[PDB]
Amino acid sequence: DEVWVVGMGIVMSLIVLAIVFGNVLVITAIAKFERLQTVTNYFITSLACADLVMGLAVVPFGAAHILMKMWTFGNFWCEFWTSIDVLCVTASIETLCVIAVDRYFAITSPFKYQSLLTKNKARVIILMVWIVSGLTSFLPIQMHWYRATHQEAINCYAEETCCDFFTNQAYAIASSIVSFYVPLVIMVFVYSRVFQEAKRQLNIFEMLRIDEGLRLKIYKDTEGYYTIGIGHLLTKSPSLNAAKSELDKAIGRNTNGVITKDEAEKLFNQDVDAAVRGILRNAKLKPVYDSLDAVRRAALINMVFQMGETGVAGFTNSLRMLQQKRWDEAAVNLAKSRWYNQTPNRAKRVITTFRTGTWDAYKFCLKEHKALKTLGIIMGTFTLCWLPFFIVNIVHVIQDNLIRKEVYILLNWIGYVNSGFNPLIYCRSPDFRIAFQELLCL
Ligand SMILES: CC(C)CCC[C@@H](C)[C@H]1CC[C@H]2[C@@H]3CC=C4C[C@@H](O)CC[C@]4(C)[C@H]3CC[C@]12C
Ligand SMILES: CC(C)CCC[C@@H](C)[C@H]1CC[C@H]2[C@@H]3CC=C4C[C@@H](O)CC[C@]4(C)[C@H]3CC[C@]12C
Ligand SMILES: CC(C)CCC[C@@H](C)[C@H]1CC[C@H]2[C@@H]3CC=C4C[C@@H](O)CC[C@]4(C)[C@H]3CC[C@]12C
Ligand SMILES: OC[C@H]1O[C@H](O[C@H]2[C@H](O)[C@@H](O)[C@H](O)O[C@@H]2CO)[C@H](O)[C@@H](O)[C@@H]1O
Ligand SMILES: CC(C)NC[C@H](O)COc1cccc2[nH]c3ccccc3c12
Ligand SMILES: *C(=O)CCCCCCCCCCCCCCC
Repeated sequence: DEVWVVGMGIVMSLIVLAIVFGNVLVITAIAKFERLQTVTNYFITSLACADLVMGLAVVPFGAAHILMKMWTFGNFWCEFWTSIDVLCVTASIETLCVIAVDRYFAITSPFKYQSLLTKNKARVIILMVWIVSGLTSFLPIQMHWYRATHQEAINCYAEETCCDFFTNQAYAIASSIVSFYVPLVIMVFVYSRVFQEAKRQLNIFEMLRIDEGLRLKIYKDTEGYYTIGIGHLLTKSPSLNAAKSELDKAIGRNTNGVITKDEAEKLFNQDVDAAVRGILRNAKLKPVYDSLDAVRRAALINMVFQMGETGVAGFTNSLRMLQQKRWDEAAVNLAKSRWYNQTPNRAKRVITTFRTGTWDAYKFCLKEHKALKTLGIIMGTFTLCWLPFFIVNIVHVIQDNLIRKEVYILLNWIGYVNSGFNPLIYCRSPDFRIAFQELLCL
């Protein structure tokens, strides 16, 4: 009975420590490491502050209120505490929604992924998020617009040891729509469009960038030959200066061995052009290529990049099956090669691409697309943690008392606890993971 309290107390204490520790760690990492000082990370910091305030100002007193079974901090702080609670939750979803809109413009911009905002404009957007969240959280609570007019509530308001958030229905509806449902619907809609855009960037360049790798500096390939970019061969000569000469002549400037990503892409589109002409001159590949759709043609080119036309022309049975659209059987045969034996992962992705005729095997391979999934995970987690709570606010406007007080409280704590997850979700990033382990003396 009572020993349960201590044990429940220690648990809630660890929840508070978890929220404060992890969010402190996120703030410190972005504030300390110049590498992590990006526009997105400024909004993340804003998100981390809302969760930090939840962990220090909201969760500790909510815990105490439950364990003591009464409010001991008085009416002033009950109303203040209540205001911070609503503020932090409102600012969180408003920020998440700003991240979605920012990522949408970043990913659709011709200067792709750079936010259209400067660091200073981002601070103003953040400041404006906290002002708007305050205007929508503190005003109604401090102006007493939220309060119900029935006696049980009136008693609780006057009662210094009672801190139950009894509200009128109009507030229950209006506040929950404006603070939560509006920015949630926008976030979800806009960030689903971010994924569609991200998916739509997948193409042969990205495919070979994932499968072969883009190298900005001259390197020796497996045969010892000087190569650059996505396996672009410069010369078979052992003279480096001979490679550099060919590189400069190809790129159109003094490179000194180093090229930009966009120049690697220029060379790659030429190599692709060359591969296709070669395929169309090869009696055994031409019929196959001719019959394939655009995505499977990228598959074939991918293989020609890796093994040359001859190597690929030797897949006589697989080529015939591909020509007939017998995809699974083609895949059975292709999986039985020295190719799949040597580069299984790459082969897996190309064969699967021959199976589906979509780019699905290349989803979330690129660091930037992985980063977009991380953000999507932050958003989805927040949604799943708070949605039940906010559904019950509206359900109680329709028919009150349908769901027990203890269930409603538990759904609120699922919301609270969410303030501890984002720091763990950021361990998906290699940059945060590196940042953290430095900060924790590893
Ligand atoms: C009243 C309660 C909530 C206060 C407890 C706050 C705790 C979580 C604080 C107090 C001291 C803090 C640590 C002090 C120093 C460092 C080293 C730093 O480079 C990374 C963060 C880290 C490891 C801090 C993490 C958060 C920390 C442990
Ligand atoms: C509001 C009360 C009850 C709880 C304590 C509030 C604390 C957690 C808030 C108030 C002001 C906040 C700071 C405001 C500005 C910055 C600059 C930024 O580059 C790193 C975070 C940092 C340094 C914030 C850390 C958290 C902070 C100190
Ligand atoms: C009334 C009390 C309890 C509410 C707490 C409000 C605090 C936490 C709010 C008010 C203004 C907010 C800051 C406004 C602007 C920035 C700039 C950005 O680069 C980091 C976050 C940061 C620094 C915000 C963090 C949270 C913040 C400090
Ligand atoms: O065979 C056509 C392409 O070959 C090179 O790129 C290859 C490279 O030969 C090989 O060592 C490596 O395993 O794969 C890369 C591409 O994945 C050429 O220099 C390309 O320009 C040719 O199109
Ligand atoms: C213990 C209680 C006070 N906790 C409040 C929730 O954590 C967060 O609640 C909200 C956040 C944002 C907007 C909101 N509108 C509401 C209407 C009724 C109840 C809560 C909210 C609410
Ligand atoms: C390496 O970077 C990690 C070493 C940092 C250790 C710092 C020691 C912190 C002491 C914690 C005590 C504060 C507890 C406050 C409770 C209210």
